[PDB]
Amino acid sequence: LTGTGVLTESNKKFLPFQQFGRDIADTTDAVRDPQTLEILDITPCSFGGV
Amino acid sequence: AYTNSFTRGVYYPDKVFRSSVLHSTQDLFLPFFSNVTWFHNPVLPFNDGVYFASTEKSNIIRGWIFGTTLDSKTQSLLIVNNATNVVIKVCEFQFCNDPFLGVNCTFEYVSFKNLREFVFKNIDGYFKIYSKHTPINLVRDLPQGFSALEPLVDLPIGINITRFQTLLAYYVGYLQPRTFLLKYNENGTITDAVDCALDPLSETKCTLKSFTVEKGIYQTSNFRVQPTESIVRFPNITNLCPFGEVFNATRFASVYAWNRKRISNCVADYSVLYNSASFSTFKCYGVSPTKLNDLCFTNVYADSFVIRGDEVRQIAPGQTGKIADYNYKLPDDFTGCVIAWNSNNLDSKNYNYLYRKPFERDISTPLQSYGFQPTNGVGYQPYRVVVLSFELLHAPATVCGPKKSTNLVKNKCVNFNFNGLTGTGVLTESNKKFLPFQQFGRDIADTTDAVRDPQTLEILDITPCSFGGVSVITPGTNTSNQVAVLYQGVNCTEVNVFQTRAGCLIGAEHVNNSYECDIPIGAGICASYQTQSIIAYTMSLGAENSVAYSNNSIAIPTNFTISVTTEILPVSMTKTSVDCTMYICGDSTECSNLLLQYGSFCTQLNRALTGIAVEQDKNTQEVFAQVKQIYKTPPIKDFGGFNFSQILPDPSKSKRSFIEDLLFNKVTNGLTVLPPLLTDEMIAQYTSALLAGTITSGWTFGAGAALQIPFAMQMAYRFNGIGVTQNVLYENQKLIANQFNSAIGKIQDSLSSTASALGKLQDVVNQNAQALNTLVKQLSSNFGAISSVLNDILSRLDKVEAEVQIDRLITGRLQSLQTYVTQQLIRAAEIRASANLAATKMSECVLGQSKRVDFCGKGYHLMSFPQSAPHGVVFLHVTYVPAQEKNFTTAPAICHDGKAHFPREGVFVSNGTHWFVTQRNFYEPQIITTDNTFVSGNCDVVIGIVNNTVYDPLQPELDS
Amino acid sequence: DSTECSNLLLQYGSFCTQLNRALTGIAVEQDKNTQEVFAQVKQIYKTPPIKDFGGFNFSQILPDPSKSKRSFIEDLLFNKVTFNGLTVLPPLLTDEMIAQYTSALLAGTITSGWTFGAGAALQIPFAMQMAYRFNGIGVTQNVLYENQKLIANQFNSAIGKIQDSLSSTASALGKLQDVVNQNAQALNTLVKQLSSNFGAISSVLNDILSRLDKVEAEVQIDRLITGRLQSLQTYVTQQLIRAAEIRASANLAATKMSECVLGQSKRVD
Ligand SMILES: *[C@@H]1O[C@H](CO)[C@@H](O[C@@H]2O[C@H](CO)[C@@H](O)[C@H](O)[C@H]2NC(C)=O)[C@H](O)[C@H]1NC(C)=O
Ligand SMILES: *[C@@H]1O[C@H](CO)[C@@H](O[C@@H]2O[C@H](CO)[C@@H](O)[C@H](O)[C@H]2NC(C)=O)[C@H](O)[C@H]1NC(C)=O
Ligand SMILES: *[C@@H]1O[C@H](CO)[C@@H](O[C@@H]2O[C@H](CO)[C@@H](O)[C@H](O)[C@H]2NC(C)=O)[C@H](O)[C@H]1NC(C)=O
Ligand SMILES: *[C@@H]1O[C@H](CO)[C@@H](O[C@@H]2O[C@H](CO)[C@@H](O)[C@H](O)[C@H]2NC(C)=O)[C@H](O)[C@H]1NC(C)=O
Ligand SMILES: *[C@@H]1O[C@H](CO)[C@@H](O[C@@H]2O[C@H](CO)[C@@H](O)[C@H](O)[C@H]2NC(C)=O)[C@H](O)[C@H]1NC(C)=O
Ligand SMILES: *[C@@H]1O[C@H](CO)[C@@H](O[C@@H]2O[C@H](CO)[C@@H](O)[C@H](O)[C@H]2NC(C)=O)[C@H](O)[C@H]1NC(C)=O
Ligand SMILES: *[C@@H]1O[C@H](CO)[C@@H](O)[C@H](O)[C@H]1NC(C)=O
Ligand SMILES: *[C@@H]1O[C@H](CO)[C@@H](O)[C@H](O)[C@H]1NC(C)=O
Ligand SMILES: *[C@@H]1O[C@H](CO)[C@@H](O)[C@H](O)[C@H]1NC(C)=O
Ligand SMILES: *[C@@H]1O[C@H](CO)[C@@H](O)[C@H](O)[C@H]1NC(C)=O
Ligand SMILES: *[C@@H]1O[C@H](CO)[C@@H](O)[C@H](O)[C@H]1NC(C)=O
Ligand SMILES: *[C@@H]1O[C@H](CO)[C@@H](O)[C@H](O)[C@H]1NC(C)=O
Ligand SMILES: *[C@@H]1O[C@H](CO)[C@@H](O)[C@H](O)[C@H]1NC(C)=O
Ligand SMILES: *[C@@H]1O[C@H](CO)[C@@H](O)[C@H](O)[C@H]1NC(C)=O
Ligand SMILES: *[C@@H]1O[C@H](CO)[C@@H](O)[C@H](O)[C@H]1NC(C)=O
Ligand SMILES: *[C@@H]1O[C@H](CO)[C@@H](O)[C@H](O)[C@H]1NC(C)=O
Ligand SMILES: *[C@@H]1O[C@H](CO)[C@@H](O)[C@H](O)[C@H]1NC(C)=O
Ligand SMILES: *[C@@H]1O[C@H](CO)[C@@H](O)[C@H](O)[C@H]1NC(C)=O
Repeated sequence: LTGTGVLTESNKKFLPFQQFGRDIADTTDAVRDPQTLEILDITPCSFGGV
Repeated sequence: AYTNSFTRGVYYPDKVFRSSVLHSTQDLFLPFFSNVTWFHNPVLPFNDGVYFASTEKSNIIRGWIFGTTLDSKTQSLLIVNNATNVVIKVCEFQFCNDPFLGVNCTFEYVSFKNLREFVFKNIDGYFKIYSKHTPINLVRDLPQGFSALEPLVDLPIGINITRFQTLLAYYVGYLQPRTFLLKYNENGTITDAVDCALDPLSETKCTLKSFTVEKGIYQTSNFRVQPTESIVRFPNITNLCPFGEVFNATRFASVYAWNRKRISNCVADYSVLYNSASFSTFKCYGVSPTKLNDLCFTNVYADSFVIRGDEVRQIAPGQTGKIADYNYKLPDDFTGCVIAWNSNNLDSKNYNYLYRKPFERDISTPLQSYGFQPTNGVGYQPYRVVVLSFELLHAPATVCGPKKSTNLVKNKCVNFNFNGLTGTGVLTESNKKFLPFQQFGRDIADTTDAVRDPQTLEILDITPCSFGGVSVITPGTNTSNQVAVLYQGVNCTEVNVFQTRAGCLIGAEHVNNSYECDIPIGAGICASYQTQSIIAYTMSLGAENSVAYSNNSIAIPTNFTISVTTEILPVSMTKTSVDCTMYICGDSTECSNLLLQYGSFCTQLNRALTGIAVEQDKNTQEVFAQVKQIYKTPPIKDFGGFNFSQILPDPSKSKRSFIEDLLFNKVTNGLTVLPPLLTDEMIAQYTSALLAGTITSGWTFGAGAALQIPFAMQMAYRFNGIGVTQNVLYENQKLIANQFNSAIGKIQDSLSSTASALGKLQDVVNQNAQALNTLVKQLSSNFGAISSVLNDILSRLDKVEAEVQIDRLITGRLQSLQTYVTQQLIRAAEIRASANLAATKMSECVLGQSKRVDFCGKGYHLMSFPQSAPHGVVFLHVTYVPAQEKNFTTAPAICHDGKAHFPREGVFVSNGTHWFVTQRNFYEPQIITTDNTFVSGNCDVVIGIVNNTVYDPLQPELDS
Repeated sequence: DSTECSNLLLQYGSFCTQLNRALTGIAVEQDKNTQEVFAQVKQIYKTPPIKDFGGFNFSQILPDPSKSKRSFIEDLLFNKVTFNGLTVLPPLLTDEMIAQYTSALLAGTITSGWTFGAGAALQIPFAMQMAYRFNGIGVTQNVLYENQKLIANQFNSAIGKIQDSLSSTASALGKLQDVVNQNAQALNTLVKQLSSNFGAISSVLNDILSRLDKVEAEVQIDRLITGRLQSLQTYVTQQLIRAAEIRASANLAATKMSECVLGQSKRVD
């Protein structure tokens, strides 16, 4: 799973087989690190009109 | 024996956490309420995958052997479990169907009180196990309770499965490819499920993607009568065509004088041609060669000649060269196959094959010829050629593929093939005057719409197999799980049961009572859930009422309710803009450059959506900013009893009022929301400014600056503005305050009780969220591309093919983004009409009092108080409604000295013994006087005039 | 519904679902338009047995019990106004129930003044009601009653001229036959676009599937799906913008039914 974002360590309890989580519609909102099994909330990298 | 699954055997489809939100999925699942087979071991089929369960207490069942063969003949899987450990094998087993228990190579792997439950499948070569444990207290049935099964095996073993056997009472059922809905809870566990394909209720739950579905009608899917049988029809000719001559002729033509043979009146098995190794090429140009045998041809022509290998490639549409310029040429939208083979042994020796419009031929001349020795090189060699040019089905059929033919069974829905015209439909006799040369006829759609039968030569009409939507009637999951289906338009003969003019209604019960509508069905039919069952009936258009009319009968209202008829208007969308290139391309380079080929679309989309974004600030400002100052409230609240304390700002609150806060509570990437120019805090100051003005100063702050006036003196304007003369406020002042204050109470309760009160805004927030979700979900749509993940094109294809696939995905996303912006624009017209309507209500109905009947809420209108709400506004329209009345006797005028008096305002009425003038909208009976009335003319021209006496207010001053 | 095509239409994502939903939205918007226009009445006010409305003869515009039970002028109107995957879904308020609902609106507008917009329907004799109309144009109601029999003959004569105008001239129903023709043109265009090649080898999908293997037919069918889908989006977008003219007309009609029917309006012209 790939993208660009701001990673924050996060309080969400994924189940022992869940690798990922998703928002209201498809967006991969969080992930488990496949080294130390903590959960990281993936915030979008900031963007906006100049 | 057989037993009930209830809902058992659901499993986690994806390794995806979701927090308390509902996923719609499609997989091999055990269907709901399916008949589970019970067992007390035998070999069994595996079917489309398995659900299994063992009730347990003494550890008797130890796993399975699966396979195509379920033992070591071929594709087979020993799969053993012993508590925390599992063992798997594939190379040929030493034991038979099981080992004993306590009382050329490739692969292997290693890893009542209770119920142990399992699901087994292979997808994409990955064999799966999903599994569960639970406590229980019963052996003889499966539990009526829900718990999903969790993955423990996921191995790309590639072995297919069609059989299995148990190792060791126990239960089995077979999975079906089905859509399901899943209730992932706040912790990402599946806590409930729906098999969408169980029943009309479950089709409704999946339509809404929701475990609860409201009372209503839902278009769950479409129904079509399936084909009962296949009808195949061809002219009954047993003759076999001379391809065995044509492809074997002694000499083929020299191409300048190319041969043409008409082929006719036969069967022709083109698979004999296609399956033959005799042909070096067999290219086809309006047909694929497998399909030739399924068709019948109006004419066939073998054009034929011999040509050199360097020129065989000229024999195609669009070509040019020494053959294709003049010797022999094809129409560029030709239909047929071109068949050729190297023919050194069938043309070399030699030089006789001479050479020089579409299918033109000429022989006038010093013309050239090919030299063909047996020593010629591969491109230099002779090749024999046939062009099978095919005529088309717009004419009598003549040469057919080698198919069966059938009886001509009418009035059934059938698949039909006539002469190679395939289709599905209901065939019938017809009255149609076909001319002796016509084979078949067409709709305005160009689709066939009558056929001559090729065996009897009779004329058949062809009609579509009966079809319509599958609207579902659910009472609300709250009140019932009993559900009924309208099959739209279709007659019930093709499908308790009932027939509507809107189609066939199933599971509902017909009723003769004229009840009101509750769920609408169609063609005047509605349903309700009643003592229980789903009844369906011809709706009453509300109750019936013979109005007590006469030439002299009038119902003056003796009393009113003041009321707070809430009216709710969207006033913006949710202000959006899109970075066109982050949406279309994720800022990825190749796509960002391909979008430049399209030019101004990104810009006119940004310009459209900037138009939208400014229009939303402009709506919000043209609605709320209708006053040039924040007017602010007094510290005192001496409003003559009228208790705004829930609609004015709470100074301890953002500084919303309480009812604004109830409203704000009950309502609930490349894309960005852009914040409104007025923040929710500014909006609340502005709705407070409007409201504080509307309280302290009334309409006047629309015109000048706010002119203050006491609130009990403002209502005494609004009462005159409905022709209710203003003492009818004061002589009821505290009772009106109590009705208003109580009604404001009922508004808090009404809004607290149901989201159906907050309908339009909660709908618009859902339309915006739905449109933005659709636009987001569309990033995952393929549009015919190899992937919807753009990087998985760019990381995988050669750059020419990548640009082809990405140009398709861009064309898709761009058409989808244009569709979205067009949706946003059309919706922005809907919302802008609402915003100008809101601005007009705020101009006329807040900053004034609209005389537009039923424009403000639903009564005679006094005033309204705006309240902010997300992306919208709420008007608390304080509409006066008359609500008690009496029968009285009336006349249009009253005589006195033969002069007719008429009422200045109000109407004449009597209780039966005394005559009065009364204001139009409240029973204030007044003694009739010159002050209430005006003279005109004489009585005689007026129908329904009455005699009376009229009081002259001077008479006491004459008497004194 | 050919499986060799529908698997390819599912690759075009939420287009097909949102078009079904957009047209379902339009269809529910029509029943909504029809209730928001006509269903401004909560009880069927039923016409009285005797019809002595001062002289204003409504027998042309009230239902005829011998007949669907439409009025005479509705039968003039119903005379003068005139399957390949398409459908029409019936109006929930049928052309019959609409004849009752318009008979209620009209029976209220006759028997009960403007009151039935606000309160219950409070009866008021139709002669009495016209004073509550003449005052709404700043004409004193003596100018009604001292002309009562004349205004009856004028209204009855104008109803005469309406039956004559409508019976003579089909283009009196210009907008309705224009909207029916617009939908019919849109549908027949949408249907002719089923036949348009779009650069595929055929006008008819079943011919393509009779003729081609499902590795080549893919390309032809993709062109035909793309063209048909573009024509269906073009159709639905025209139908949505047309539905915006219809819905502006429906809210305008609902407003005229609120103010011109259930009331009066001082909005000049
Ligand atoms: C039909 O007539 C045209 C001339 O009107 C023929 O065209 C000539 O073909 C010879 C072939 O050797 C060429 O050398 C000439 O240069 C052509 N002339 C022109 C003006 O193009 C044509 O070949 C004839 N049709 C067929 C089928 O042979
Ligand atoms: C008009 O209707 C209101 C109720 O809507 C009447 O108010 C009630 O008056 C009686 C005493 O006469 C009280 O017992 C009730 O509690 C009152 N109800 C409320 C909500 O205050 C009112 O009296 C009626 N007015 C006339 C003149 O009949
Ligand atoms: C105006 O209405 C509010 C409630 O909407 C009244 O608030 C009540 O005030 C008394 C005295 O402080 C308390 O005993 C109640 O518990 C309050 N009720 C609520 C729901 O907060 C307020 O008193 C009213 N004032 C006037 C002048 O009518
Ligand atoms: C019609 O209204 C009038 C006024 O309210 C009533 O007339 C009065 O009736 C009382 C007896 O109930 C007499 O003492 C008064 O002298 C009457 N007033 C006048 C001015 O004569 C009349 O009773 C009412 N009739 C009905 C049927 O309600
Ligand atoms: C109103 O009262 C007058 C009398 O005050 C009635 O006039 C009589 O009408 C009849 C029939 O037209 C004549 O025969 C009499 O000669 C008239 N009398 C007078 C003195 O003119 C009149 O009919 C009454 N109208 C109503 C509607 O009650
Ligand atoms: C009200 O209008 C109706 C027509 O809608 C009139 O009925 C006609 O009456 C004439 C005689 O006056 C008959 O010859 C016709 O056959 C009737 N036409 C129909 C369609 O029934 C009716 O007479 C009028 N009544 C009044 C009081 O004006
Ligand atoms: C199969 O299930 C249906 C209910 O869905 C039931 O009526 C039927 O009797 C069952 N058959 C067996 C063999 O259990
Ligand atoms: C399960 O059985 C295997 C041999 O089949 C053995 O190696 C393993 O230790 C056993 N584990 C348990 C938990 O019994
Ligand atoms: C293994 O396969 C070869 C052919 O690949 C065959 O000659 C041999 O007999 C086979 N032996 C066994 C034990 O399968
Ligand atoms: C599984 O089935 C396919 C045909 O659908 C076949 O080609 C394949 O060989 C089978 N798998 C094994 C392990 O033989
Ligand atoms: C989620 O699980 C924790 C224990 O791991 C539990 O305390 C909590 O109540 C659960 N969440 C919900 C919404 O009940
Ligand atoms: C074809 O059908 C006709 C009757 O329609 C029959 O006379 C003829 O013998 C049939 N053909 C053959 C080969 O029998
Ligand atoms: C050509 O003739 C041979 C027998 O000499 C025959 O087998 C073959 O099928 C013929 N060609 C065709 C197209 O039938
Ligand atoms: C929904 O449930 C509530 C109780 O939780 C009940 O009061 C309400 O009447 C139900 N809804 C309907 C439409 O009956
Ligand atoms: C329904 O179909 C039958 C023929 O199968 C026909 O007799 C009947 O008239 C039809 N009814 C309606 C309402 O179309
Ligand atoms: C409805 O009423 C008709 C007579 O008007 C009667 O024939 C029919 O049986 C009734 N049906 C029901 C379900 O009551
Ligand atoms: C009015 O009075 C009549 C009898 O004169 C009665 O039939 C009718 O129902 C009454 N209507 C109302 C609104 O009370
Ligand atoms: C009112 O109606 C009655 C009964 O129909 C009738 O006798 C009377 O003449 C009518 N009066 C007026 C003024 O229309």
